[PDB]
Formats: sequence, structure tokens, C-alpha cells
Amino acid sequence: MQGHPEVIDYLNTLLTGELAARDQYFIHSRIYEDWGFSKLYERLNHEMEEETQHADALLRRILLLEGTPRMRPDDIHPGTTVPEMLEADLKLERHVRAALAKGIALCEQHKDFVSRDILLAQLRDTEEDHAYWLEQQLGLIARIGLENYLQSQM
Amino acid sequence: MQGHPEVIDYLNTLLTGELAARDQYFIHSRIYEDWGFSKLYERLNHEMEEETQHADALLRRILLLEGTPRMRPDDIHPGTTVPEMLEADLKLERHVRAALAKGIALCEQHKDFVSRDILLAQLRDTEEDHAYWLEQQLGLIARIGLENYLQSQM
Amino acid sequence: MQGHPEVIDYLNTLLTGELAARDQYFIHSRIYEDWGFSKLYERLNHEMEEETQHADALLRRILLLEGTPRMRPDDIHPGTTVPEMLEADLKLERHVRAALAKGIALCEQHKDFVSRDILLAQLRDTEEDHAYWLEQQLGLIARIGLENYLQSQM
Amino acid sequence: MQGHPEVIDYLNTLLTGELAARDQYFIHSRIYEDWGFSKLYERLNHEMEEETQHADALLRRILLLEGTPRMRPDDIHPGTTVPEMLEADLKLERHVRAALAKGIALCEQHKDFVSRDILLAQLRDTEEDHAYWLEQQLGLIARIGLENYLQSQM
Amino acid sequence: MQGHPEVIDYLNTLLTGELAARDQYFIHSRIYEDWGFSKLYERLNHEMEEETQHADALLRRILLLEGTPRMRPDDIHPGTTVPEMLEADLKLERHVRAALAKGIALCEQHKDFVSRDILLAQLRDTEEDHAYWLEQQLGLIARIGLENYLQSQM
Amino acid sequence: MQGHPEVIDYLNTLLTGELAARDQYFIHSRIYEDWGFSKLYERLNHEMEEETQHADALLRRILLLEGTPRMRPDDIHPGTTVPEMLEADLKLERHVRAALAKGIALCEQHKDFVSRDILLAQLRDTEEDHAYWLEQQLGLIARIGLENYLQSQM
Amino acid sequence: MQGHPEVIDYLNTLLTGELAARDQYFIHSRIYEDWGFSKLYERLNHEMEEETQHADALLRRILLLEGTPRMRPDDIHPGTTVPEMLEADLKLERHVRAALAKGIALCEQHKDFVSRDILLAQLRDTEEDHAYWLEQQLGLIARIGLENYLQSQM
Repeated sequence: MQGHPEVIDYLNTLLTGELAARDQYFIHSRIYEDWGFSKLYERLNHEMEEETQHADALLRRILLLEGTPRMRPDDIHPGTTVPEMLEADLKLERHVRAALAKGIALCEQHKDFVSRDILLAQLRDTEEDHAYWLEQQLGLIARIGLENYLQSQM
Repeated sequence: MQGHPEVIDYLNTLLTGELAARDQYFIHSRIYEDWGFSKLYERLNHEMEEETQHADALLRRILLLEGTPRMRPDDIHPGTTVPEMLEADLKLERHVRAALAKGIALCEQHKDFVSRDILLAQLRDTEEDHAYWLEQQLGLIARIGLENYLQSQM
Repeated sequence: MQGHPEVIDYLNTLLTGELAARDQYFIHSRIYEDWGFSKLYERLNHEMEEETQHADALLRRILLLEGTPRMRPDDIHPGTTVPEMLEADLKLERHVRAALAKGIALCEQHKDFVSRDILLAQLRDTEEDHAYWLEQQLGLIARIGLENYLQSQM
Repeated sequence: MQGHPEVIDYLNTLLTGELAARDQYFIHSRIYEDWGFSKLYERLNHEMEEETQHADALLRRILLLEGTPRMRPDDIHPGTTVPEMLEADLKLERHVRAALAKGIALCEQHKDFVSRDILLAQLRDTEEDHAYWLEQQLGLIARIGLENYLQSQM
Repeated sequence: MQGHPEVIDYLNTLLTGELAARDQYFIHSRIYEDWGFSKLYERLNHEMEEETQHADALLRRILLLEGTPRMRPDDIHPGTTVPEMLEADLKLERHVRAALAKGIALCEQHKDFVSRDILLAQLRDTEEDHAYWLEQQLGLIARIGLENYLQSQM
Repeated sequence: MQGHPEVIDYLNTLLTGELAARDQYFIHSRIYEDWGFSKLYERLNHEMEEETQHADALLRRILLLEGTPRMRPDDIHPGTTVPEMLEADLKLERHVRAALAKGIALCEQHKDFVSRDILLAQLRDTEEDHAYWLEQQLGLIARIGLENYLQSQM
Repeated sequence: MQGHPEVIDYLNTLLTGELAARDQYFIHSRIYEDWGFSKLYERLNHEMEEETQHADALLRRILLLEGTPRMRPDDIHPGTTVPEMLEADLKLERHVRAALAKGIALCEQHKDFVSRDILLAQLRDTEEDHAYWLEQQLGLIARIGLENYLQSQM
């Protein structure tokens, strides 16, 4: 019935982080669309939808463990150029990865293995999809130049 | 091109209000699903998406007018019982309706008729769909009793 | 080529009665819809359309008998609560029943057998569908209580 | 919630005007049909249905603004000849057009923009479909002759 | 039956402006096609057809208001290079935007609300599609260079 | 590569003549449509589209010959009555027919046979479709009467 | 039956030129495919087939006129770089265009109008398709640079 308060409180820290991540992707994707980079809009819009699902999974788990979800998003750090927005989004995923890894350890100490399994799925997406794609973008800019990279994102 | 600063700031005021309304629906809908009221989950889940669409419309208009969107949501005031959560949502929508109506008058005053037309569509949804449904729910409770109303929301 | 003036005048009295019934069903169905009882709205909106077809048959018969139709509907008295609106409709239907039965006898005495037949079909609908349905609703309210009845009409 | 009494009251004036318009198109279409002018009947039968929809919109709007809809239709002024009936319907459309325009102005003054938007849609129909068609019918009679026009309406 | 002469005259000024815009899009799209930029041809050929539909709506409204349309298009000044043609189109669209906004205010002051509505839809297309697209192209040229931009328009 | 200046110049004279023809069919078709003559509107709307295509062919031909297309339409001379509008369009077709014939001769003299072939196709249309139809309409009015002709064009 | 000897010899002159043009496209298209420019291979492969069709048309006309076709192709002058190969093809097509135009004049002089019409179709393809496309390619290179142009031909 009732989850551990240490676990519940840490899930809430991740929830406010994921609500923030969803809103950062929201603004970035619409700035990308405003500038005419439709391929950057579509990928970031998809990531915004995925963060809503990640936050949803955490929200419902907190309610199941009888906790009170914290719905105030943490602050966001939007950039002003494509290289900057890509870097800010990679730094976000890096903080998310560290926080998710520490929550997985915490769930193991408190023997909340179902909450660990939920965090592990989100960590996989963070490393193998989000952060992986973002490092590809930055490495392509370095290899083909910003003019060519931006042209390909129209 | 560039909009009037007063119109852009007011659009940003409506944007932080709608980002908050979307988050109030997120929590309310998931509380409803956790309690097992699937019809209230589905309505309020649909309303959260519609608010995300409303916020996206404001967000893209602010960017088109060369403005900077404010992404920190307003404070939310969730409820703890179905009557409270419905009243809190009704109170939110009354505020949004007054705010959109004042924004429509302002847009007319500064001759930004496209911004006016975007707000008019949102004002229609607020009165004819959101506020209309919530007042129906509160009227149903008063007429059939909370026990019967909650049973019909399973 | 021309009908009896007594029969024309009575078809006209029936016509203004049926235009009134259509408009009472018009307002009652929309009040039911506004309160959120969609099954009551759907049933009363269908009875509105049936009254318009009933009025239409009398209107065309009056013109075929070389008469001039009276288009001013009778005054209506809608209720303000579900029990009052059901009683107001049952009262109207009972007057319509007696008016139709009186006109059938009038048509039989003036040997207008086609006008008698038009009125019998309307009488049969008035008795076997409308008043029967209304009498059922009032019986159900007494058996299951108004609260359960309204819940079932959502 | 609660609309402005001046608005609710003016919507009720338009409502009785529109219920009368529906009944004038009712009698005209059936007279046309009795005379054998099927094309005039279909068109005016279609306008009766459109006027019923316009009335529904106003009635549901009055109920949302917490008002009491008035169901007594205004007086109708039918014609006895095709030229007269056409002229009668145009006069009604012209009166309706002026009525809707004053209400649009009144709604703006009281800041009920949704009620205005409902009225603008009806005004567009009154001007771009109804009155346009009537004026066309009258110009056609002037150019090709009534005998020819009526033949074409068969 | 008749419109205000001031509104008729302003719709006429708008009409000659939109006939001109159609013919500028006509020549620009064909120059783009001749140079081998098929994506620029397809986009500008579609905007040509939209201007003809815009001109058509004004032309019919002028005739409905009992006015006489002015069919002499305004003079146009097409460019000779891709950057000049994009700037020439953006300049025209900015004048069209201001002319439409001025006519909307004119229609509101003379209570011609249907003519106001026709103009708003054209304003919305002028701002949210045309000028938005043109401003995007000029932004892309600055980010990726004219050489890459033209290659992408082949 | 480079066409003969006398040819390029004469194609530009035909171009402005054809852009004017497109605009005359534009206003005529919409006047016919405003009056309720749907068959005349469809036919003349179709001719406006065919004239736009004829203009496209000349414009693309001028661009291939490395010339600069002239986009200022010639003056148009619309009528106010059906008989006058028909006569006006025939006069225009007759002027166009003579113009196209002189150009065909000019192209042969300068040995640009492709430009001649484009012109012969347009001449065939001008004579075998456009002028033929107009003459038919006028002969019909003479035989069956204008009242009957107009009825048939409804 | 039998054609004029001067017309037959000129057709044979055009035939050896077109058999050469077909072979120049064969080598050029296969050089393009070997370098990996598949879009240039496919266009120039299609042009080789079209020239084979043009030669077949001349061949069959010469036989029908009781002539003897000359099957030795003219000398070809292939290029060694994409700019050279495009220029060499443009130079070839200019020669064919002048040769077909002179042949059309000759056919008219000897009143062989069918032979003229066969040459007119080939002259149209030469100017409007072959030469038009090649000048587009050279213009694209001048506008986007050879590196970008060659990339787009992969």
C-alpha cells in the first residue's frame, strides 16, 4: 500500500525534472519550427510527448505509493541558436541520467524493485535515444558544418 | 513581423495561465484514474491535450510576433475530493474566460485582429466546452447525489 | 375539390396545437441537454421532429382542401423541473388526444374519410408512443426515485 | 455562467424572430409544393431547417448564460403569390439582417465575444445565402419573365 | 440591399491589390521554374491560386453590395534575383497586411460585419502563411547561405 | 537561347492581351454568377482558366527566349447586359484572332517555328472553341429569344 | 511515293546528326553512372532513347519517300568533366536546332508538309526539353556552385 517516503520524495524530484524537460522540448521544438527546421521540430515534438509519458508514469506511481505529486516544474534553460539549444538539451539529458541512476540505487536500497524498473526504462530512453541522438547532432555539425547540418534539418 | 509589446506581454500572461491549466488537468485526471473514475480521467485527459494545443497556439503566435515566450506555469490549486476538484477547475476556467475576454478587447484596441481571432477560438472552447461541462457536472451532483454521480463516472 | 369549412377549421385548431407541441418539445429537449440528460434530449428531440411531420401533414391537407393554414402556435407552458416538464408534456398530450378523437368524429360525420385517417395515425402515435412513454417515465420515477431516474437519463 | 441581461434579452428577441422565420418558410415551402413548384419547395424547406438550427444555437446560448428562452414566435406575413412570397421573405431577411447587426454591436459593447461570433455566422448566412438567393429570384423574374421563372421552378 | 460606398471603394482598392499580388506570384513562380527551382515554383504557384480565390471573394462581395469591381491590377515590381524576388514579395505582403487591417477597422466602424469577416480570413492567411513563409526563407538564407538554400529549392 | 527581339516583343503584346482576356472572363463569369446564370458562369470561369494557361505558355516561352515578360494587362471592356457582355467577348476574341495570325506570320518570317506552333494551338482554340461558342450564344438569342436563352443558362 | 531528292538528302543529314547525338548521350550517361551521378545518368539515358526515336522517325520517312538512309553517325565530341560534358551537349543541341529549323524552311519551300511536321516535333523537343534542361543545369552550377550541383545529382 504505502511507499517509503525517501522513495516517494525522490520520485517527486524526478517528476519536477521531467515536467521541466517536457516544457524545454516544447519551446525548442516550436522555435525550430518557427525558423523552418521542420525535421528538428518533429524530433523535439516527439521527445516532448515522450517526456509527458515519462512524467505520467512517475505521477501514477507516486499516487499508487500514496504520495502527493509535486506539479511545479523546475526551471528550464532555453537556448537562442541551434548549437546552443542542442547543447542545453544534452546538458539536460546528462542531469536526468545522473538523477535517474541515483534513484535506481535508492530504490534498490529500499527494496522498491518495481519503482526501480520504472526508472530503468526511462534511463534506457535517456541514454540510448535522447542523449545518443543529441551527441549525433553535435558530431554531425562538427563533421559537415553548421550550414550543411541546418540545411538538412529543413 | 513585430507585434505591439503590450499585446505580446498579454499573450505571455495567457500562456503561463494555460500551461498551468494543462498541468492542473494532468494531476486531476490522474487522481481520477487512480480512484477508478475512468470517465473523469478520459474527459480531463482530453482537456489537458486541448490546453496544450491552446498553449502551442499562443506560443507560436508570440514567436511570430518576435516575442519571447514565458514558460513558467502559474501556480495551480488542485483539489482533494471530486466536488473540490470540479470546483477548482470551474474557478480556473472562469479566470481564463475573463482573461481571454480582456485580451480580446486589448487586441482590438491595438488593431491586432489575428491575435484577437486566436483568442476568440480559445474563448469559445472555454465557455462552450470546458466551463459548460463542469457546471453540468456540479448540477448533476446536486440533482442525483454524489454517490450516484460518482458511480456513473466509473 | 373543396373541403367542408367545419373540417378545415378543426384541422386548423389541430395544426396550431401541433405547432405548439413541437415548440414545447423543442425547449424541453434543449433544457434536458443543457442539464446533461442526453437520453431525455434525444427522445424529446425525436418527438419534436415527429410533431413537425404531424403539423406538416395537416398543413398540406388544409391546402388541398382549399383552406388557409393558421401558423400562430398555441401558447405553451413548459416546466422548470424534470417532474414538472414531464407533467406538462403529459398534460399537452392528453389534450391532443381528446382533440384528435373529437376531430375524428367530426370527419366521420361530414364524410371526410381521408382526413379522418390522417388524424387516426396521429391519434395512435399520441396514445401508443408519446403518452405511453411519458406515463412510463412518471411510473419509473415513483418506483426507483427521481435520483436514480435522472442518473439513468444521463 | 451568467450573461449580461441586455445580451440575454436581445438574444431572445432574435430567437422569436428566427422561430417566426422558420414558420414563414414552413408555410411558403408547402404552398410552393402544393402548387407544383418542387424546386422552390426544396429550397425553402431547406431554409426552414437552417432557421431551426439558428434558433437552436440561440436557445442553447441563452440557457448557458442562465437565461430563460422565449418560445413565442413573432408574427409572420406570408404572401399569396410567388412574387409576393419572395418579396415577403426578402423583407424578413432584411429585418433579420439589421437585427443581427445591432446585436453584434451590442455584444461587443458588453464584451461577450462568443455571443457575437454566433451572430456573425448567422449574419453571413442571412446575407450571403438567403438574401442573395431571393434577390436572384427576383432579378430572374425581371429578365426572363414570371412564366418562364415558374416553369424553371417546377 | 446596398453597401456603404466607403466600404465598397475600400474593397475595390483591396481587389486591385490582390489582382496585382496574383500576377506577381504568377511571374515569380515561372521565373523560379525556368531557373530550375521546382519547390519555389510549386509554392509560389499555389500562392497565385490563393490570391485568385482572395480576389474572387472580394469581387463577389462588391457585386453583392451593388458595387462595380475595379479590374485594373495595381502595378507590380518583380525582382531579378532570388533575394530580390523574396524581398519584393515580402514588401507586397506587408502592404497587403496593413491595407487589410485598415479595412477591417473601416468595416467595423460602418457596421459591415460580414465584410470585416471576409477580410480577417485574408489577413490571417497573409500573416500566418505568406509573410511567415517568406520571413522563414530569408532567415534560412542567412543561416545556411544562399547557395545551400537554392540547392534545397531545386 | 536567344530569340529574335521582334518575336519576343510580339509574344509580349499577346501576353498582355491574354492577361486582359483572363480578367474580362473573370468579371463576366462572376457577374453571371451573381445574377443566377450558373451555366454562363461555369463556361466563362472555364475560359478564364484556359486563358491563364495560354498566358503561361507565352510567359515560359518568353523566358526561354531570354526575354522579359510584361505583366500589365491590357484594358478590358466589360458589358452590363448579357447581350453586351457576349458581344464584348466576341470582339475580344476577334481581336485576339487577328493578333495571333499576324504573329504566326511573323514567327515564320523569322524562322521560329516552335513559337509559331504555340500560337497556332491558341488560334485554333480562339476560333474553334471561344468564338464558335459566342456566335452560337448570339444566334440562339436571335432564334429563341433572350428570355428563353437566359432561362436555359440558369 | 517518291520525295524530292533535296528533301531526302537533308533528312539524311539530320539522320546522321541524330545518330551521333544518341551516341554522345550513351557515353555521357554511362560516364555519369560510373562516377555515381545517377540523376544525370537517368536523364541522359532517357535522352538517348528519345534520339533513337527521332532517328527512327527520320529513317522511316526516308524509306517511305523511296530514299536510302545514311547510317554512319557524325563525329562526336565527348567531354571529360561534368561542366565540359554539359557544354558539349548544349553545343550539340544548338547545332541540331539550327539544322532542324533550316530543314523546316526547306520542306516548306518544296511543299513537303508532312516532312516539315515531323521536323517541327523534333525541333520542339530540342528547344523545350533538351536545350532548356541543359541551360538549367549550367545556370544551377553558376548559382549554387559545382560542388552543391554535383551533390544533388547523386
